[PDB]
Amino acid sequence: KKMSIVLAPFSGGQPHSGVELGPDYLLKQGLQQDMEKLGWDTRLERVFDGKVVEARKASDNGDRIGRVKRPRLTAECTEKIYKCVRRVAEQGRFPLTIGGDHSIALGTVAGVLSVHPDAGVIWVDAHADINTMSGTVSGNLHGCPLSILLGLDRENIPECFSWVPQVLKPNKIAYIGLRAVDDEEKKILHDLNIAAFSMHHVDRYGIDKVVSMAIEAVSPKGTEPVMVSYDVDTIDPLYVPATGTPVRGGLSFREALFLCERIAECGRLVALDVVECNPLLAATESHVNDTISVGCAIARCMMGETLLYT
Amino acid sequence: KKMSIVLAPFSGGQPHSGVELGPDYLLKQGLQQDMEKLGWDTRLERVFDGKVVEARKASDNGDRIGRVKRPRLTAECTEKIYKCVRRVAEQGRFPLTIGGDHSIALGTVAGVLSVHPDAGVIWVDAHADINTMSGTVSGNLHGCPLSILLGLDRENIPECFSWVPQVLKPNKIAYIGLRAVDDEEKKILHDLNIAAFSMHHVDRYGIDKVVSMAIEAVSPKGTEPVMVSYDVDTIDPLYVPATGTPVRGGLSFREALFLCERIAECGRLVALDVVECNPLLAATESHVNDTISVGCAIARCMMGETLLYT
Amino acid sequence: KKMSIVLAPFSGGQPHSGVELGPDYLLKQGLQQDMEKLGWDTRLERVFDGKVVEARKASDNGDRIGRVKRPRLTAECTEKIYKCVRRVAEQGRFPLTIGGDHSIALGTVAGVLSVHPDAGVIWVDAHADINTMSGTVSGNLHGCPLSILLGLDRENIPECFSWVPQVLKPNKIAYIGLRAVDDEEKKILHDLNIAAFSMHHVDRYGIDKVVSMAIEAVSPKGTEPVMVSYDVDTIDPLYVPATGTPVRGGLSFREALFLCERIAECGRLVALDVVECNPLLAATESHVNDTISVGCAIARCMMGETLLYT
Ligand SMILES: N[C@@H](CSCC[B-](O)(O)O)C(=O)O
Ligand SMILES: N[C@@H](CSCC[B-](O)(O)O)C(=O)O
Ligand SMILES: N[C@@H](CSCC[B-](O)(O)O)C(=O)O
Ligand SMILES: [Mn+2]
Ligand SMILES: [Mn+2]
Ligand SMILES: [Mn+2]
Ligand SMILES: [Mn+2]
Ligand SMILES: [Mn+2]
Ligand SMILES: [Mn+2]
Repeated sequence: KKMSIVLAPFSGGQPHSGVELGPDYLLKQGLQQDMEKLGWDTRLERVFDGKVVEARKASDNGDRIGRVKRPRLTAECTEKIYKCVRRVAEQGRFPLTIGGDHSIALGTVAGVLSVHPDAGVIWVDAHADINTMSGTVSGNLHGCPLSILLGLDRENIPECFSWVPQVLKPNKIAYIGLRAVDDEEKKILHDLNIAAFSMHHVDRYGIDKVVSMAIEAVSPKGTEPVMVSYDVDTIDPLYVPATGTPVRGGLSFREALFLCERIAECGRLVALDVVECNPLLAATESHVNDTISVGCAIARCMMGETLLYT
Repeated sequence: KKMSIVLAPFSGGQPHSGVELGPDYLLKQGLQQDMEKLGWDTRLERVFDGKVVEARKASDNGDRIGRVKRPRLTAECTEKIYKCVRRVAEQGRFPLTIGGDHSIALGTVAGVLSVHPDAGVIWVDAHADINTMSGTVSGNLHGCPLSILLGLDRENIPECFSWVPQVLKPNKIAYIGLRAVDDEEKKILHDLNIAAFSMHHVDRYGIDKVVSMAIEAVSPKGTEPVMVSYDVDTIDPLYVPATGTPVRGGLSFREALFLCERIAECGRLVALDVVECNPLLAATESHVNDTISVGCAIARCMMGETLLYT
Repeated sequence: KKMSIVLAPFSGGQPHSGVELGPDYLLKQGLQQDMEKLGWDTRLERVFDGKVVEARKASDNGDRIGRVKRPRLTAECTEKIYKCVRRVAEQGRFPLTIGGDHSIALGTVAGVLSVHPDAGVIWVDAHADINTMSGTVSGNLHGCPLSILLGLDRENIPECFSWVPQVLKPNKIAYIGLRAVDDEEKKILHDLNIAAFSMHHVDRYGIDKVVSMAIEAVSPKGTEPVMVSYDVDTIDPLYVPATGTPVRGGLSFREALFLCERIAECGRLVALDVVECNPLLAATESHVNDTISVGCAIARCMMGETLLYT
């Protein structure tokens, strides 16, 4: 029962700067003490200095490729997270990565699937994050990780991303909480028949059935390892206000945590990302604490914490 | 795929004046662009000038019949909406009427059922709006449309309402979201065995089962056209604050829209009313935008918009 | 159909003083008029003066036994509530007790089970309130009533509590809404196999199934009388803000009341406690009204009020 909290304070996948402060805020809330309190032998893994990275991030506007912003910086930092996560998993430890915007999942998923090729991926997000290099309108890379991981539109992916191992297939990723999918992304999920459970399915079937369907969708043999990449904006902005891309009509605080308890319950969780916490994008300090405490709650519930005896 | 957005800026069915500004606010939010964006060939239909109507509304206190307020003005304006909606439906276009208080449904339902006599009616509301002429305590006509449409207490309905065609029967109307029913109304729904699904049923069975039961209740042959008259106060005041009669414990933003997606999904929706938006009864501007954006969201979801590919 | 509203303005079971004002606030909201309006012949029963009790409560810090605070005062006042409630039930009236912190349930449950030994108990709370005398960390007695009622850790219960009749067994108590259970309490519910339905079960099965399971858990013959001890902090703080121990992720306003309607619906409710309303712990006056109105709503729904005809 060993764990490595991989710190990935990266904001190059999007415009707003506060998101790279996420790792520190979670740790200040006592994230590591909570994990140890849950019986986990933990250790921190700093992939790179967030200030040094943000210094180059906010200054280097020339880092572009058409509409795509900061492909170079993102490719570099993401490769490092990949190496770190890959290493943590090979050492037999559970990698719990804290972001940072969702572009870091390019390295986390790559790292985990490199050690666990049969691992399924449950993407908890209000967004599909699967825009292609030539299809993204905003050019914000935190909304394109899955396209790169799946090797879509390879005829347009930069050479600086050639390091990304092609280990994630479309039948091994399932979404939960979708409600702000771009038309290009819609076509993509449809053409590739990717298991996507929107807020419609949650409202229609209830969170429990959706989580079960999501686990089943990526676990054919019913024995595969499972990884969860958790974007906090999946949770309704009234619970998680401090985030870059909030979308109305998300999961309630209860569903957000119940989902974690159901996953932890299956016992095959092998990795977890908690991304998009941005303390700066908070109206009041109650917005900060409410968002950061949610990040730690997700971790605790994912990692074993229950309401009753266990 | 032709549509006519019938503008019905009427507030004579209740005390507060801002409700007649609803049509303009929705259109300012881009309601028509959204409908066209959904592939609808749309056109606007102005039934009457809202300012001219409100001028007479706020001044003519003498327009009364006992407890009943503004029966004359309501009868006149409502007959016009009836003629307009009837015309739009005969022209083969989908009439999407924006209010305005709910007294406008006297003309919308009358107009639609006059062209589609087998059409079922789903009344989404926190209230039953079925008080009789001699039974209403407030005298606000927006809470009596269904009594007049059903021909209840005819022995007390004014001659100025004699224009209302008797085309709606009790087994063709189903409620969703009820939670503020007057005792007289309770007796009525019971005696007439009207399909009424309260917040109790939503809490008990879930929104999906309730919508299904509501569609089935008014669609015996399973092929009848369906009309939805949507009062925004059905949605909990914390999502739709700018409204005249808010009632605690309503539908969540998600259920409010999921209901629309389920209806649009059956493919037999033939008309839609979106009523009771009152921008003036908003604490802040965030209350206005939150309420008006909800009105447009209902329209989009009712008219075909989905979270995933379709 | 006779009822006695037992007033129990006690705050000695916890630190904050405003909770003893609950009874008065509910009554000011028209609690008694509501009950009579529901056809109940009601009468008030004042067990003791709240000011006199609070005067001694806030001054006598010496009233302690280790970590346990105010065991003497709590034992005395609680015995009185026991005598009063026992009397009301013997007179054939329904005892609706208003608190006051939850330590008053030591007298209410004792009083009711003394007349109805087969009565089941449904404890609606975010907390288990079953800490033992020697196991409580805070020493606040409102979090220990069930341990004393069940006769747990009797080897450590003070003589001033020897008056408590041992009439409640572990298979006759079922919880609903748990989400802040102490580790010692967890072990206890597990070892005694007490039916405990946490927010997990509500999120997993829905409120309706949970209420049904709770009623079944304490009603083996399916004919036993049922008593509900309702702690308002079970409801999410965003609906019930004015309370001493709010916990995030509670029941929605709708579930909180639906639960009441389902219970009232079985027809075997024999007693009800509505505890922990503290008007002083309110940010604004809207926090007060929102909390107090909830208390009265619980009463109305428990006592027969429905959304439709009945
Ligand atoms: N469709 C948008 C969404 S980006 C969402 C990023 B994330 O899911 O990590 O908040 C885009 O491509 O900019
Ligand atoms: N029972 C009330 C309710 S009026 C409700 C109007 B509407 O449902 O359109 O907000 C009355 O008769 O005044
Ligand atoms: N575990 C805490 C909880 S006390 C809860 C009291 B009440 O459920 O009535 O709000 C303790 O022993 O102080
Ligand atoms: Mn994301
Ligand atoms: Mn997102
Ligand atoms: Mn209405
Ligand atoms: Mn209404
Ligand atoms: Mn309690
Ligand atoms: Mn409690």
